[PDB]
Amino acid sequence: GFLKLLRLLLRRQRLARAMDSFPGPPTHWLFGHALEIQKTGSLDKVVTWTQQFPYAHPLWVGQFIGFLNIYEPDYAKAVYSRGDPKAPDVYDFFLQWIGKGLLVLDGPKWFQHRKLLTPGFHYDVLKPYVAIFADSTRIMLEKWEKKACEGKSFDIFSDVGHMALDTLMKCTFGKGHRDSSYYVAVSELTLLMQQRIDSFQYHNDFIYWLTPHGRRFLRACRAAHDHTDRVIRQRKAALQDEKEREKHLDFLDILLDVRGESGVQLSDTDLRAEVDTFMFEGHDTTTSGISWFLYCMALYPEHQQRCREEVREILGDQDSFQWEDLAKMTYLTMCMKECFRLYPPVPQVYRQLSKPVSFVDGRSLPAGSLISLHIYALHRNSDVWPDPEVFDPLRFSPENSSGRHPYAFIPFSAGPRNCIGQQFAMNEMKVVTALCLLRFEFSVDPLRLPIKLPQLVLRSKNGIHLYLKPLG
Ligand code: HEM
Ligand SMILES: CCCCCCCC
Repeated sequence: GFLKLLRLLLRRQRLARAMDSFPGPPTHWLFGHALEIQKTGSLDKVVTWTQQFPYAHPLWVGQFIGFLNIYEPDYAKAVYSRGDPKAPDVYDFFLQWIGKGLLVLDGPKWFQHRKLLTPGFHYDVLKPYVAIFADSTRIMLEKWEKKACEGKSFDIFSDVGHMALDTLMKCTFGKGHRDSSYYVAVSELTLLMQQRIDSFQYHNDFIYWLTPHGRRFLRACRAAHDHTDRVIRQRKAALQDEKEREKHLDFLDILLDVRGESGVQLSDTDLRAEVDTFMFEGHDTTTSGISWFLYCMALYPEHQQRCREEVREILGDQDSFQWEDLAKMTYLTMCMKECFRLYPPVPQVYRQLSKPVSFVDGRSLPAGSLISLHIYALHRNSDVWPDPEVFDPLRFSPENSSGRHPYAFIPFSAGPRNCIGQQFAMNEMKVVTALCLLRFEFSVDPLRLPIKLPQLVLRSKNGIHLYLKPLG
């Protein structure tokens, strides 16, 4: 016991000593910066800090843990190109929920899984998914036409979430109620876990699970685990009749190691972790992305009208979009990237340096130091983006992006730990969002504007309330 107290106090002095090269905002004697972080709009407060301290600034939860918040393309590249492990202080809070899956793994075992699961987001696996996206969206759009003609605005986030979760499971988990029960549990898990990240008194494992906060997290963990245990058994059992006919495997079948070709033999815990992991990752983010996009289309009726007639032309007289049609959606894509710049679905990720790093401006950090990549501020950096807060899709035209720094716009991160599902996501969001524009015209609700709420992914304190006009 005495050993551990000392272990921590030295680590904090170390972390502090390594960022003395980095000025930053004032620290409360107990809370560090937590009182600023916990305020509504703290993302914009970090953006102002960005302009007062260039490249990076220290960031403390509560006097024991301090990160170097980084928000500059060279600083990002210096760190996120290399593959240092995920910050244990943050990602260990995943353990009771998603465990040591791909997101949290740190080393040669991560590369094994990454090598195993990358096939499965290859475009030959994703080509059939286009039909499924279209079907899932048509169900959601059927409900929205009833809501629209009621004349009231309504929150689209939960509806998109239920559609995202359903399409994920039809595409990658074998699916051909209790699902809603899972959806509500993710909400609790991400809410609670985000609050744990921001609340230093909840950091210690032993203490945390004596608190109502931690117990509530554990009840949601069980709720999540029941869901993924059912998904696994349902598939294992469905492969008694249909194994011959499927044999380019989808994600869950790869894990189940049909054909014995994977040759890595996953444990039951490792299998359940990856299912847990990709079940959070493959729906929560695209829910945020799609929802925030449709809001952007409402905020800027010129841009969505352009997107609408673009996809209207691409579709023509087809029944549904084909995988080949997704490339033609060049203007939809640029509006989407500009949405993700301002409304990045994952605002903040973290690493713990395994090796020292030296930055472009001369400063450096030793191994063991904690990094906080602030994608939100990075995407609003005034030294990189003229008129940062302005929404201009033409920033991502072929001309204006030709010589842009590679780590300037990284909503899917970058490097060896980049998003594995990026092309899954991009394909899904383009199909969903294109069919949304062919079917409705979206407009703000001036009384109920969204307020940004970090919740691991980017959510809104009050949903995304929109008015929908049906279309011929
Ligand atoms: C799983 C999964 C990973 C981890 C890959 C690995 O560790 O090999 C992943 C990564 C990311 C990251 C980096 C996370 C970090 O730095 O801690 C970001 C920022 C991000 C963002 C988005 N992702 Fe993702 N992603 C994983 C899974 C998925 C899936 C699953 C099928 C989809 C779909 C997807 C989509 C998106 C997305 C879409 C709007 C954003 C933003 N990710 N991912
Ligand atoms: C610390 C938040 C990590 C969220 C990553 C989600 C990847 C889809």
